[PDB]
Amino acid sequence: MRKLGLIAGGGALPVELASHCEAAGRAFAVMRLRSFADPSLDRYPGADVGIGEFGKIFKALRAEGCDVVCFAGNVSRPDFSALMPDARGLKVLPSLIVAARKGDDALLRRVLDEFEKEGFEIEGAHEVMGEMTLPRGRLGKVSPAPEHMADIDKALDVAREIGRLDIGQGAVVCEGLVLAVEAQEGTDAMLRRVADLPEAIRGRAERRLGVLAKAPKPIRVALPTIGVATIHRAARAGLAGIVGEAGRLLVVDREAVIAAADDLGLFVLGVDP
Amino acid sequence: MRKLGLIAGGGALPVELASHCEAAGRAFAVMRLRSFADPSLDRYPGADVGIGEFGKIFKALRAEGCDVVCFAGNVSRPDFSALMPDARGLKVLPSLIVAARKGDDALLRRVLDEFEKEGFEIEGAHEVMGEMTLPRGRLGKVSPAPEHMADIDKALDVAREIGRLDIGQGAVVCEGLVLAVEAQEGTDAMLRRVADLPEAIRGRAERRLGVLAKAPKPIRVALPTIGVATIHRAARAGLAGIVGEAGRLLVVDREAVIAAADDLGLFVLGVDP
Ligand SMILES: CCCCCCCCCCC[C@@H](O)CC(=O)N[C@H]1[C@@H](OP(=O)(O)OP(=O)(O)OC[C@H]2O[C@@H](n3ccc(=O)[nH]c3=O)[C@H](O)[C@@H]2O)O[C@H](CO)[C@@H](O)[C@@H]1OC(=O)C[C@H](O)CCCCCCCCCCC
Ligand SMILES: CCCCCCCCCCC[C@@H](O)CC(=O)N[C@H]1[C@@H](OP(=O)(O)OP(=O)(O)OC[C@H]2O[C@@H](n3ccc(=O)[nH]c3=O)[C@H](O)[C@@H]2O)O[C@H](CO)[C@@H](O)[C@@H]1OC(=O)C[C@H](O)CCCCCCCCCCC
Repeated sequence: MRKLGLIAGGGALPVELASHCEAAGRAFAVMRLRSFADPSLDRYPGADVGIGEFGKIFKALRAEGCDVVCFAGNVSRPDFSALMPDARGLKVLPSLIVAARKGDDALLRRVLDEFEKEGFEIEGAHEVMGEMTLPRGRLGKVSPAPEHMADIDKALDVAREIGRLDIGQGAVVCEGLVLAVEAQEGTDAMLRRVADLPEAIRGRAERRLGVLAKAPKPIRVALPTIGVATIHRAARAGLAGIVGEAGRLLVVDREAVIAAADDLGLFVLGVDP
Repeated sequence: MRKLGLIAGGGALPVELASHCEAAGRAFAVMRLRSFADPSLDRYPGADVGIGEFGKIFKALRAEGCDVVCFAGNVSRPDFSALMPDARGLKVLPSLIVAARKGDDALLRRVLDEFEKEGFEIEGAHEVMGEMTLPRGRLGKVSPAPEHMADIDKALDVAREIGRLDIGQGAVVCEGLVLAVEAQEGTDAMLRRVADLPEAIRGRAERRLGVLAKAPKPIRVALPTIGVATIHRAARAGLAGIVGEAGRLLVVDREAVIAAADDLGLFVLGVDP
């Protein structure tokens, strides 16, 4: 439970720790990922890291005084060819590019284990799970109706098997029919596709059918995330709700998520893994 | 090998038999599916069938003189509530709506077996497989490079497992990464999504990486189809080629498909099931 070194991806999380770093006074250090990091993190202690500057990040976290790092934010796999220069990233690079061939987890695997080599003992999940994780049972006031339990179990099953092939982690099931499965497009894009599907095979704004399920990605530090946008994007699609495994989903801004889900009439539910 | 009764879906196939029915002189009868059938099939012998007019289609094929029917064209599952009226379709309806809950094959299953009850012995595949099926090995002049064989085996594997869950039948793999998987959106929409993905994880117009694979849907009469549009839609996405199981893919307009694939530099290849 030592602290802190922040490897900045993109999106709210990296600010949702800066807001939280205003608490304990670590004082954190932000390794801003040059290509992803928000400028709301401009001139916090730390540096700007080209995602290839693998050895600069190491000397920087070391420099400041870091023994414990947290991976927050959205990151994409690079187009490797066009990568930035750093000679320390090479001793481990092939084992990345090679694991990159497996999937978006075998790559993530090597990178994080690579840190653990350098003496940095890390855990990005527990730092943020004890703040903003999905709890068991409903999150808002809406519960699932009987007419929604079968889609719940099935959406989840599909998400898990899609998830073990390293394809994606999200899937959408309406009345037993799988409407969509997430790959590289992202959850928002996937929900958008669903709303675009003919109404004959989906719910609508006054009779909601269907569930979005996100799940890992089997045994964590990178876990499937949802936020407010997910709610109304889920809503447009006609979905009745969203499910995840308890302690295996990140809910950014859980109160506005609660507010939004409730007004729209959508459950959000954490099932037991 | 008797003939003929044509259950008209939509798209070229139902005309690609009318063109072919100009041959043997059956003379065919077209049960135009009221909601899908092209008007290029207006006033050919036969009728106009509301997809729910299940008993009208039966009396009509019987009326004309049909003992052998062929299912050609694209069809969607209806929004059942808004269906058209026919009292003969009811004795079998629940077993449709019920099988509809499984997937877009358990439903297709019951419907076609339902015909086989009425004395109509059918086979829509062999009628069209002996004209326009995918042959083993390349179809055009382009072959796959070494750099494309691993995506070929993997795209196929994924298509098959996606296919056994009754999700979809198409998938797209580029350098080992699954870019996309088809569900209800359709192949064209799926290829469009891929072209929309960041270029960092896909091929491009001068260095083509990746494969689209379509496959059944395990043991046929309804088989995954491709045509010219598939070629240039595949092309925009940066794909290097398209693969299917020999005798388990329909190639509409195989010569224009050949012409198009070749100019664009894309292989099309039938592997052994
Ligand atoms: C050579 C370089 C090699 C680098 C390795 C490249 C590996 C490529 C694959 C890595 C793995 C990567 O695909 C996954 C990833 O980056 N994780 C992050 C990812 O979650 P996800 O489920 O993939 O998002 P999704 O968009 O599908 O649905 C969200 C919905 O919510 C909504 N949403 C989101 C944010 C928000 O503020 N509000 C909101 O409503 C939004 O509208 C959506 O409806 O977006 C979430 C939103 O922010 C983050 O919380 C999460 O963050 C995490 O879970 C942790 C994160 O994975 C750490 C970064 C990976 C490791 C980086 C270390 C390597 C750098 C080292 C350099 C020296
Ligand atoms: C209560 C009513 C219950 C009704 C049951 C509803 C079941 C719902 C699910 C049924 C199963 C249904 O999803 C599948 C289906 O309808 N099959 C048909 C379906 O193939 P698919 O692979 O699903 O197309 P896809 O769009 O994903 O990629 C294509 C690419 O090619 C390109 N393309 C296409 C056409 C063309 O002319 N040119 C071209 O370049 C195009 O740009 C694309 O890049 O589109 C192809 C393009 O036309 C047809 O060749 C095929 O046709 C078949 O294989 C046979 C067809 O499945 C027979 C119809 C099903 C049985 C109907 C009997 C029920 C009625 C009885 C009433 C009494």
